Amino acid sequence: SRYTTEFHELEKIGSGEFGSVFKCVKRLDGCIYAIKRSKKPLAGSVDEQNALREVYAHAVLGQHSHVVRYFSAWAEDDHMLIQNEYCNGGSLADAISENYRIMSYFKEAELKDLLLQVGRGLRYIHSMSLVHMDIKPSNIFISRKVMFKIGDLGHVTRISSPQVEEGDSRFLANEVLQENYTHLPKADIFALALTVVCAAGAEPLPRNGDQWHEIRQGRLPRIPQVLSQEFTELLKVMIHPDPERRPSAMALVKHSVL
Ligand SMILES: CC(=O)NCC(=O)N1[C@@H]2CC[C@H]1c1ccc(Nc3ncc(C(F)(F)F)c(NC4CCC4)n3)cc12
Ligand SMILES: [Cl-]
Ligand SMILES: [Cl-]
Repeated sequence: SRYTTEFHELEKIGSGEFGSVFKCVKRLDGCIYAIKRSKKPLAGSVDEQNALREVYAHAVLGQHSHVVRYFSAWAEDDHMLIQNEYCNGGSLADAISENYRIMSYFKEAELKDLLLQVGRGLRYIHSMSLVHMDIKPSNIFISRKVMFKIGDLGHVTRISSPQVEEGDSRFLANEVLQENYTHLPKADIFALALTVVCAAGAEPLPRNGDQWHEIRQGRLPRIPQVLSQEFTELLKVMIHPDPERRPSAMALVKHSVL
């Protein structure tokens, strides 16, 4: 087994529909990697395209400081193993859930830092003619003196001739749900705004119903802590019902707020 031959397993760090992920030491270099163990996707299936989407994306992108690195992938028995960069801070979803536990929270200054860092990852992805299409806190990772990294590229597709697999409906822009795949970079912007809203302590986001449509009409979820009215205004226009009104990642990362 390549897995046990060249890695030593330290700790299971996650499980779910995605399979399970283990923190491991690679014996040769002594470095830490997050290895994902999934059922071998059925050939010709959705899961296979997800996995080849992920391969293509990292091959296009290569290494970037705000993207979780992708090292190798192989099969053993009826499972697929993926070797990724290990981010010692977990996902933003873990950090949020931790904030509820200890009654802490991300201040405006930290929320701005989160927006800028992920914005730069998006800036790079979009500059390479790709879109991520599943931005959300559980796909943002933390290396700790803090680096935010975009992970799980299974939904990445090309701006020209896209193959869209819709992301989590809680973070999905209305126009994508309407099968309008013509301004997809602004779908990432929309989902990043709501990702930051979650980080700010907002209540869990709706999957459907009155509240869902109210957000897609441009109404920002209520945030308990106090933010400058202009930072609030920035998040608002990132969820503007008109995608062309939302700032591009390029515009977002050259935006004035530091
Ligand atoms: C004793 C100990 O070390 N515990 C720490 C722990 O359990 N962790 C730390 C902090 C919360 C949780 C946790 C989850 C994930 C990571 N890191 C990580 N890095 C890369 C990936 C990557 F696979 F995307 F690359 C990844 N995937 C998550 C696991 C569920 C999906 N997680 C780190 C941690
Ligand atoms: Cl098996
Ligand atoms: Cl098994």
